[PDB]
This record gives sequence, C-alpha cells and structure tokens, in this order.
Amino acid sequence: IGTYRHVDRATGQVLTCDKCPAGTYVSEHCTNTSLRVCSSCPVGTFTRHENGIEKCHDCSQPCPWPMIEKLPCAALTDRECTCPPGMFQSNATCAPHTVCPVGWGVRKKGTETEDVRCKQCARGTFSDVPSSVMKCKAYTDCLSQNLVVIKPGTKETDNVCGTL
Amino acid sequence: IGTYRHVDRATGQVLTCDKCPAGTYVSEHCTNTSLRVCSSCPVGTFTRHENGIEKCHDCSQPCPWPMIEKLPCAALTDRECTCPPGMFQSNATCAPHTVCPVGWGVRKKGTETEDVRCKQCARGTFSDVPSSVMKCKAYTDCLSQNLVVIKPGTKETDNVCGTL
Repeated sequence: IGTYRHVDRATGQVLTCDKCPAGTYVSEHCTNTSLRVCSSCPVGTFTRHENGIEKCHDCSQPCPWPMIEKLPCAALTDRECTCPPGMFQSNATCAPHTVCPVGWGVRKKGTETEDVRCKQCARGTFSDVPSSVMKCKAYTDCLSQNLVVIKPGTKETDNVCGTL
Repeated sequence: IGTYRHVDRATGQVLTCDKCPAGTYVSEHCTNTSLRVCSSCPVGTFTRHENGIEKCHDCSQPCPWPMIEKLPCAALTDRECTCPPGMFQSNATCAPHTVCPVGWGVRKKGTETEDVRCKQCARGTFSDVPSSVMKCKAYTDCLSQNLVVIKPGTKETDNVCGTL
C-alpha cells in the first residue's frame, strides 16, 4: 500500500503516512507516535483509489428517468446511469430500439448507446415475428430431413417439408 | 467489468450477468429484461473483488488490546490488526521494542513484527541518550571545524572541539 507526505500540525514535522484504501478516507493523519486511521466513505460518497484525502467525493445526482443505474453510488464508485434494456440513448434521453418487422432480422444487436440495425432476411432464411432481438433463421433443411419441399419459404416463413 | 453466469429462477434460463464491483454485492440478479442491481456492503462486511455473490463477507472480530487497527473494517477490506508503534509482536501479544542504552545505537529499525537490533557504537561515533530509534552519531569533525580535539569522545559523548 502506497504512502503520502503530511505536515504534522503540532510539530511541523513532514511525515510519510500510509495511504487509505479505496472506499475509505483518512480520518486522522499519522503523527510521530501513531498510525493514520482510515474510515469508510459515508453513504453518498466514494473514492476510487488508495488515497490520503480527508473527505470522500460526493456521488453524482440520481439518474434522470427513464435512465437507471448500472453501477450504484457505493464507497468505491460513483453511480453510473444507463438507458434500461431495450432502450438506447439518443440526444436527450432514451428511445426504444427499432423492432425488425417480419421478413427482417437483427444484423447488429442494439446496445445502450446504439439502436438495433435490421437487414432483410437473405435467401434461404426467414423471420416470422416482429422482434428487436431475433436474427433471420435458416429454413428447415428438407433434404437432410429425408423429406422434399412441399411449399417454398419466403423471408417471412419457413419452407414446408414433406413427400409425394 | 467481468461477468458471471446465473440460472434465472422463473425461467430456468442461464444468463450472463455483470459482476458487482468490490465493496458491493449482487442484491438482485439480472433477468432477461433487467440488469443486475448491486448494493454496498452493509457496515460490518466487505468484499475484496468484483464478484457475483449475494451477501458480503463478515469482518473479523475486533483487535485484542493492546493491538490496534492498521486497516479498518470497510466495504473493500477486512480489519487488519497490528502492535502499535514502538511495540512488536511476540507470541501472544505485543512487547515494547528494546531501548538501546547510551553507547549503543540502532543497527536495525524495530518493526511491528521484529524487535529493534542494537549495536555498540563504532569508534568515531557515539550515542548519548537511551532510544529505541536513534543511531550512533559521528563525532563533530574538529579538523574541518578549524578547531582541534580538546577532549576525546567516547561511545557515549562527542569529542569536544577547541584551540591552544
């Protein structure tokens, strides 16, 4: 654990104290006959690193709805805000991801910062349900099924498999 | 930040959740539509690493007097006990460092785990005060002083400098 220099009030001696671990602050500095005492950051405050400071840093303001916390305000971390799942950040706030319609599928997964990116299903694949999450799905293989294709698929429906 | 797998109670789905940073624990696991929520370790408890656990670890029992804390019980660390300054650990407890008498000096500084180690002052050095901290001190150089030695030193006293 690292150290910091401190000027002792009563004697003017410059001492080398031990740092206080992340999550605490120095509540009494060392002196020439006593070790420094660390205390834990009071609720509302944090420090991220081992430090020599006398107050913890204040956590930021509560997340503006509809944003939520993906990290809390705790001794070691400031709160950190995010658009909840299924939404993404645009300018001001959060907007719901695009829903890819039937016949389209997710090319790129939506995130907290970017919207979903849809593509039309490629030949041989289909998507039969609106979804901001699902990918185009390969037709059932009628060959490797023993069967043959009774009805072709479309970008919206699987091909139907059978015989005769 | 790392992840852990969790089995969702209601659906049996195996999810990949985000870990909770050191100092917190998981107070609600992620589900297929919500992020995991971390809470800070309640007073009395800690976790040292980013984790997926549901309770923080309990801190050890208070330090047995005359031992004191060199780390507190805080969100990120168990308390850690030490013999206070000027004492060192022997078997059971703490004992005061050896005091090096006049004519001796510290060869090796005492620590929380080892006693001071004294040596007789070497020729040309002296120590005039009992101390478990101070080293033998070089005589005042009467040459480089312009003066000559009026009275030799001993292991206990500086040589005295003058002229005629």
